[PDB]
Amino acid sequence: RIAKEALTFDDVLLVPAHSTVLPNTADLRTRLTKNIALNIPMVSASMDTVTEARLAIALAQEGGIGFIHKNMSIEQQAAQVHQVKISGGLRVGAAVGAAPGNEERVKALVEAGVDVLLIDSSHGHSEGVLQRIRETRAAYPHLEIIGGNVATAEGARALIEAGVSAVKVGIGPGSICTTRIVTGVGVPQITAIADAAGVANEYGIPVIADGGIRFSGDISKAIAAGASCVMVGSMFAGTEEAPGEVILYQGRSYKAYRGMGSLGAMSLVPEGIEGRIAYKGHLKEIIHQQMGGLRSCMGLTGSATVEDLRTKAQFVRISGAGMKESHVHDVQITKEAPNYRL
Amino acid sequence: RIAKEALTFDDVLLVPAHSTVLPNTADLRTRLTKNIALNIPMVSASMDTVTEARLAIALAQEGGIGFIHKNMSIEQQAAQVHQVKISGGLRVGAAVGAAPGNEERVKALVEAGVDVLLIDSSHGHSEGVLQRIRETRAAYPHLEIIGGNVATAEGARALIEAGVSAVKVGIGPGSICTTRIVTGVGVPQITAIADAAGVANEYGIPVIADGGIRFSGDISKAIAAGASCVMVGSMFAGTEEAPGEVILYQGRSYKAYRGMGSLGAMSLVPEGIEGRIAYKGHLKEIIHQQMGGLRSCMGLTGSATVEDLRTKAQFVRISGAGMKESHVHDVQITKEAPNYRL
Amino acid sequence: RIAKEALTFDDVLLVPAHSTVLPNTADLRTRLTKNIALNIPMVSASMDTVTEARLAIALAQEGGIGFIHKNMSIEQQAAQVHQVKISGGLRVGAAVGAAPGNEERVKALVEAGVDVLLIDSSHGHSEGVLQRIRETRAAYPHLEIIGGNVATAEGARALIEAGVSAVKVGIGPGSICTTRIVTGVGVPQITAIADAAGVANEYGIPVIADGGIRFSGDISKAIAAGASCVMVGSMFAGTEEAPGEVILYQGRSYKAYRGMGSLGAMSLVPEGIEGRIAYKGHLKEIIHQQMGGLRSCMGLTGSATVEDLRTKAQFVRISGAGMKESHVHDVQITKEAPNYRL
Amino acid sequence: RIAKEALTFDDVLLVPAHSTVLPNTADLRTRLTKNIALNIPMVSASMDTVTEARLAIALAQEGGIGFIHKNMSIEQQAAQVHQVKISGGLRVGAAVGAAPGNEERVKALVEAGVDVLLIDSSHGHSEGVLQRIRETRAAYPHLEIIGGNVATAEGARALIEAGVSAVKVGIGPGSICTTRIVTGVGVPQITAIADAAGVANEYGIPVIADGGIRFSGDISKAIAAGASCVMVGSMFAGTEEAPGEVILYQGRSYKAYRGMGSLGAMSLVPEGIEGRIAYKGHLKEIIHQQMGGLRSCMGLTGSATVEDLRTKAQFVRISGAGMKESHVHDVQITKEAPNYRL
Ligand SMILES: NC(=O)c1ccc[n+]([C@@H]2O[C@H](COP(=O)([O-])OP(=O)([O-])OC[C@H]3O[C@@H](n4cnc5c(N)[nH+]cnc54)[C@H](O)[C@@H]3O)[C@@H](O)[C@H]2O)c1
Ligand SMILES: NC(=O)c1ccc[n+]([C@@H]2O[C@H](COP(=O)([O-])OP(=O)([O-])OC[C@H]3O[C@@H](n4cnc5c(N)[nH+]cnc54)[C@H](O)[C@@H]3O)[C@@H](O)[C@H]2O)c1
Ligand SMILES: NC(=O)c1ccc[n+]([C@@H]2O[C@H](COP(=O)([O-])OP(=O)([O-])OC[C@H]3O[C@@H](n4cnc5c(N)[nH+]cnc54)[C@H](O)[C@@H]3O)[C@@H](O)[C@H]2O)c1
Ligand SMILES: NC(=O)c1ccc[n+]([C@@H]2O[C@H](COP(=O)([O-])OP(=O)([O-])OC[C@H]3O[C@@H](n4cnc5c(N)[nH+]cnc54)[C@H](O)[C@@H]3O)[C@@H](O)[C@H]2O)c1
Ligand SMILES: O=c1[nH]cnc2c1ncn2[C@@H]1O[C@H](COP(=O)(O)O)[C@@H](O)[C@H]1O
Ligand SMILES: O=c1[nH]cnc2c1ncn2[C@@H]1O[C@H](COP(=O)(O)O)[C@@H](O)[C@H]1O
Ligand SMILES: O=c1[nH]cnc2c1ncn2[C@@H]1O[C@H](COP(=O)(O)O)[C@@H](O)[C@H]1O
Ligand SMILES: O=c1[nH]cnc2c1ncn2[C@@H]1O[C@H](COP(=O)(O)O)[C@@H](O)[C@H]1O
Ligand SMILES: [K+]
Ligand SMILES: [K+]
Ligand SMILES: [K+]
Ligand SMILES: [K+]
Repeated sequence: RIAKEALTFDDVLLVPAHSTVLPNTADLRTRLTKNIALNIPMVSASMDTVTEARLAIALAQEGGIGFIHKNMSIEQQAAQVHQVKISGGLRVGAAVGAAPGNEERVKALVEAGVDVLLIDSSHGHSEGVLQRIRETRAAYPHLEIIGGNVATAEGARALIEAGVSAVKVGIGPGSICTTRIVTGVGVPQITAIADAAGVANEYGIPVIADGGIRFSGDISKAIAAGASCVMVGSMFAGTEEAPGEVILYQGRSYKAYRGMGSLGAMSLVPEGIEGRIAYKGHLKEIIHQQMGGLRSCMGLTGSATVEDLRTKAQFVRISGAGMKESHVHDVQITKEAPNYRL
Repeated sequence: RIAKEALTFDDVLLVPAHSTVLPNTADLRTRLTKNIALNIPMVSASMDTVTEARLAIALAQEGGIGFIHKNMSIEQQAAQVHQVKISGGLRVGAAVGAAPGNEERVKALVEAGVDVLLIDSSHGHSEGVLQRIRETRAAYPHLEIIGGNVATAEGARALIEAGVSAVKVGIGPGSICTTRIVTGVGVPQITAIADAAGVANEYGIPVIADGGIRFSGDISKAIAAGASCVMVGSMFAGTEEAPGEVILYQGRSYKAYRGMGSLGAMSLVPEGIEGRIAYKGHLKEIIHQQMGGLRSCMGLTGSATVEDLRTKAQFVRISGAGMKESHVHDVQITKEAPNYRL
Repeated sequence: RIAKEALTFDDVLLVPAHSTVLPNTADLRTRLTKNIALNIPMVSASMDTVTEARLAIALAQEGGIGFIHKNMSIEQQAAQVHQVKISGGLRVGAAVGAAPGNEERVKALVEAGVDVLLIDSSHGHSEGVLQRIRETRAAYPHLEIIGGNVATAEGARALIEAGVSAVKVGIGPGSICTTRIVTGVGVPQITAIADAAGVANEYGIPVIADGGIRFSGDISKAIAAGASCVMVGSMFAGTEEAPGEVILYQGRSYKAYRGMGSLGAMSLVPEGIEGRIAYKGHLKEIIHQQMGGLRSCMGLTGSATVEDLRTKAQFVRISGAGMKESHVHDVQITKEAPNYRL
Repeated sequence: RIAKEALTFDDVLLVPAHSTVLPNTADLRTRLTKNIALNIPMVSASMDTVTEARLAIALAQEGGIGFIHKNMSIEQQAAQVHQVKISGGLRVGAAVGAAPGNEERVKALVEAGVDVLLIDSSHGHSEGVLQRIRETRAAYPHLEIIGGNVATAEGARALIEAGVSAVKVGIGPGSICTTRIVTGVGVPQITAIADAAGVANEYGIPVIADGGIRFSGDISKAIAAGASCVMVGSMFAGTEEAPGEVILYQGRSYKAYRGMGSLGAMSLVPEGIEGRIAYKGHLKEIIHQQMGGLRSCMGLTGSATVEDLRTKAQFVRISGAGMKESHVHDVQITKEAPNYRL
């Protein structure tokens, strides 16, 4: 009944190794799905405070892909997909529910030229969800389909066998998620990525690490645990291109950020809250900061490619003291850096 | 892929043992490099807010050695080395980059009478860095050369085999460093010292523990894990002899302290920040405090020599509760001590 | 020798009156000097953290004029003046000292086409300052000269009698100034304006209210008290156009802002300090907000032009309680406004 | 029986005037007594946390005089006076009680060459204090005697009529004093000075403003109100030269500072408390800063000598808002100044 210990980002560090890679020469290309490549390993969450066309365009220009959220009419969703397609033949994705009734939406989104369809659910291992993956595969046998979310070996296998092109991993880790507290269920994200990747590696199916990314080092750790890219919410929330107006509070600027299972979003119990995230300027500058840290990791681990980081890098386990030593400590900071701040 | 647990200072304590050593009779002499001795096991970081000639002189007078930083013209660097040499034939060191183009600088510093040359890099296990160690060895076969930084057995071996006279250990532990967060890579300092020393002990090569020293007890722990001395930044920052003017803020005095990979220092992503450190008066008084604690450790472990502490002392692992018991607890402090303060 | 009570902004409120004026039909034009008009009643402080050519340009574009600070070589200051002169036909000022030896600097600035010359001093009623004004007026009979700073009727009188085209008013009210505290000398800014203006109005010489403006209401009050326009430092510090780079601190953005009598700026005791001011975006937007508050004021007072506000608006004296009532009270602010911020 | 409003420092500001005076040409000389001059207008408080021989010497060197406290044996107090007398030809004072039985102590201090004798009491208008002054004047007709403390014209009158060479002014304004709170008695320090001075000026007897000085502006105001010099306790407490050792607390340095009517000092109810004051360095440097602010004041008021400031400078009454305007406001201080500190 007690399966083992499980670990997340702040429980591990990566081991530096012999390297003939310099940061500016590391190759950040990776896979999102079996047949869709990315130039960087970053995708945006399908959240109404994160991804509509405007953010999807910016992110695609930088080499990632956005997933257009489903809190809008079918017509609006397809129009937003279309807009991204007609902006330079940029790749775009779109989410739909794992609930019956959604066939219309999927059709309109496929007709609109969507590159990758995401069946996002909080329980990718629900039979219901698997069934809707199977029917979607049968109806669209050449559509790249992302399923999840799962946190286990068996959950990944069940998704792969139902027909998905990629497995999405994460139950409960999101900055705004309260699932693990509200229900008591979830698995710490590093362990969850590795167990899922362990299985998915065998079908050549990529794993997307969704949730709980805060610092650029978490991106390196997620990928080294077996993920081919990461999906991020709070890190992109607050950018100029994210949906929503700037709000001024106590001398600062913010945009609204909320879980997709929060009361305001759902519009009988919520598994997310609503909050505010600091305004951060252009997404592009954030991506440069985040990829800067990753490139640097790849230099420190002698990882030439994302694949090298994903399959050959080592970790050590650390304690609470190890983590405090890792952050800045014993000094009063007077000038933060754009990749390290309150 | 998951190598093991790793530990830093606040995860361990040293075991008291039978002793015929009194604090005031302990012998603090040690080695910096294979052929350079120190009277105490302390060296100063090659940082623009820590070591120029003025601090290098004071520290050499107390029995350590300063490493003159490289953020100044070649001419200024050599003049600062010279100044330390003409101040009583005191020992001095100097840092250079591990980047091509630096041959000039090395030459000028050797001509200026530098005792020990430091190739400081954030990734001592980069092929590039090893190559520049090899060329420096070939060009100057009798120059004591320190290389690093590394955090592993294999990293130490690679440095020793490339020609270094000492191995420097530390990736990410520095008070002002954010490498471990920004990249996700690093190893907790105690484990890093021991793995490096494990290998280096065999070539008779000393290990320098660079970073994350906060209290005098960390010096004892670093040495007991296998280091022959420690390199310290924040502990010496703020002294009268450290570079920079005093700044008054909210009733207190400070000097600027910043990482050498911070934006202000580098003048595309930073792996340090900028901060302020409390003014602490004369370096000499700080050294007396810090060596006072070490001497006392050597009495409590029955260590006659640094070598005895480095090779025969024992540790125990402790928890978070163990560490809280170790600090002052349950009492409102009204009079701090100079070796224990906010 | 305790003539009278004296008042500043938070001591008074303006009385709403019969009006046929609307915010948008208010006429904002006014005088900076005897022979220089402005489209809006605002000038920038001659501080090295406020006005260089770039902010001078933006402010001119909007209807104001900037004063190029003197903390720079004569040639640098000249190129700055010329740079604004050639940017779209724009007016510009520059500041010099009343220190003897300033004759060469004055020449360059004049030869660079400067529209107005500020002789700025903390003590305009100083005989030495008066002489440099006489000497300057004799040498350049057609040069608009601003003299100050004064805080009295008799000091106003002395400056005008020496030849100034405008009297600048303010001793120690500045956000960053400590003169009142360190010397015990000065006059609350509304009384100082009215006293100076009583006199200068006899000569048709305009008064410039310099320092202590924080809210748009302060611009209204300063003008209703007698000034023809206001000079501001902190209100424009932190704008993109101001000199200095952005500093990230505790999750917010700032630029440095310091007094010209602070230790940093001096390189006798300092009479200012150094600080940081929230980054505010483009000056344009600050000016729009500020002037919106002044137009609403004019609409509330039946003041059609600046001159009507300056000579016919009435005031009431309030207590600390009236002031508490004037701010927001008894409610937790959740969304602030671009003209009302922490 | 509610004669009048009464004021202290933060109630007033001094009026800038026509000036041919510069800070550096200001003449700081003044009188402590009828027949004792000083080069600067500052004396030290006769407190066991402020003045012993060491601070007396430093203060004399700089142009002031210290009053040796009486919390010590008669012989100890004598050796203290003699110690200052033999240190470079320096003036010195010593304090005694108005308690009967003080005749022997007075003798020793006189025989040790004390230049001035302070009979200090919290109630100079006490008949017992008046008698001890008469008795003392009768016994030592040539001895400069300082009498006080008083807070009125009539109390000033009584002391002079008993034979004092100087009237010391202050009931309860001291940083560490609680007399006003515990007894309900006293007078705001500017009104108290002016009232006392009105009278003493009729006799050419100087007034000493004792207590409540915090900023250099307060020294200006106290002198403009009538005093010929100021007496300070907290402003010199915490200097190296003051008695007591340095206390480290919460990362800063302090010395103890306590009222002479506090429980600690008494070994009837206490009328002071005990506290700590920031360590400030060498007295010399404090005095340089303080007097720099006074010279700047003199330059602002056209006051060439102390006597011009004391008899011709004008004041305005301000509100809490004027006072808020006089300090730094609306900006986060990042570098304070040695004359303007938290
Ligand atoms: N990753 C997470 O931990 C997490 C948790 C909760 C919500 N969310 C997000 O917020 C939104 C909320 O919708 P939702 O309920 O997660 O999915 P959903 O789209 O409302 O439901 C889809 C399917 O999930 C299945 N399911 C089975 N048990 C549960 C359960 N206990 N809780 C939730 N679903 C179950 C069921 O088959 C259902 O039809 C989604 O967009 C998610 O991205 C994420
Ligand atoms: N000890 C640490 O954890 C650490 C980390 C970062 C910076 N620093 C300090 O700050 C300064 C910054 O310069 P730097 O970049 O560390 O060294 P550097 O002197 O700029 O670079 C020297 C060499 O490091 C090699 N390198 C390979 N991968 C990386 C990587 N991912 N990041 C950095 N270097 C790599 C490469 O061969 C390069 O030419 C140095 O003075 C260091 O002392 C220390
Ligand atoms: N407006 C204020 O309240 C205020 C106060 C202090 C400084 N400042 C600013 O800070 C900068 C520093 O210059 P500064 O200190 O004004 O003077 P300054 O620019 O160094 O000197 C100007 C002249 O002021 C005359 N002066 C006579 N007495 C005094 C006195 N007590 N204090 C100052 N000047 C006197 C004297 O003739 C001198 O040559 C300037 O840019 C000022 O605008 C402003
Ligand atoms: N300046 C002040 O406001 C103040 C107030 C309290 C104490 N102190 C200081 O603290 C020390 C303690 O001495 P002390 O308490 O002033 O007096 P003390 O030195 O113990 O006695 C001096 C004399 O004051 C006379 N006196 C009459 N009524 C009172 C009264 N209500 N309170 C005090 N004295 C009275 C009485 O003649 C007595 O002998 C001295 O060094 C004082 O300078 C100063
Ligand atoms: O309401 C919610 N409940 C639980 N998980 C959510 C909710 N909304 C979004 N998520 C998940 O949280 C992720 C973003 O996490 P973040 O990057 O830490 O902010 C999304 O990609 C979703 O998988
Ligand atoms: O910018 C930086 N990034 C990472 N490490 C740094 C940087 N600057 C200095 N260091 C390291 O931090 C050490 C000092 O650490 P400290 O003694 O805890 O302050 C130095 O000796 C360097 O090895
Ligand atoms: O160091 C200083 N001391 C006193 N006044 C200053 C100093 N520096 C600038 N000032 C004045 O303060 C003004 C700006 O005040 P603010 O608009 O309240 O920030 C300037 O126009 C100057 O008159
Ligand atoms: O215990 C006390 N009660 C009342 N006044 C005191 C006491 N101790 C000292 N004083 C007075 O307070 C002065 C110092 O005030 P300060 O300069 O504001 O710290 C001394 O010169 C005494 O006049
Ligand atoms: K660190
Ligand atoms: K303990
Ligand atoms: K209100
Ligand atoms: K002020």
